[PDB]
Parts: sequence; C-alpha cells; structure tokens
Amino acid sequence: TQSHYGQCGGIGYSGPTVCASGTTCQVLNPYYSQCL
Ligand SMILES: *O[C@H]1O[C@H](CO)[C@@H](O)[C@H](O)[C@@H]1O
Ligand SMILES: *O[C@H]1O[C@H](CO)[C@@H](O)[C@H](O)[C@@H]1O
Repeated sequence: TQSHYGQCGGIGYSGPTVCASGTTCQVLNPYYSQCL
C-alpha cells in the first residue's frame, strides 16, 4: 500500500497501487490519484 497523501494511480506512476492501511485511493485527475 501507499502512505498518506501518496500516489496510487497516475499515468506516470509505478509505486504501490493501494492506499495506506488507514488511507483511501481517491482519484484526482486523469493523470494523478492519491491516498487519503
Ligand atoms: O499498504 C499500507 O500498509 C502497508 C503495511 O501493511 C505498508 O507497507 C504501506 O506502505 C501502506 O501503509
Ligand atoms: O507513503 C509514504 O511513502 C510513499 C512512497 O512509497 C510516498 O509516496 C508517500 O508520500 C509517503 O512518503
């Protein structure tokens, strides 16, 4: 999983695709998505 405020889904993204065990993968823009 990702950390808090980290990335979980973007066009230029390769890190953890799931958000922190206390954070949620909420999409931002069609090129960026982060963990809250
Ligand atoms: O995925 C989330 O939890 C993991 C541990 O269970 C961490 O490795 C990760 O970075 C996230 O916080
Ligand atoms: O979650 C923490 O680690 C991530 C990298 O795996 C970062 O993107 C994030 O901002 C935190 O530093």
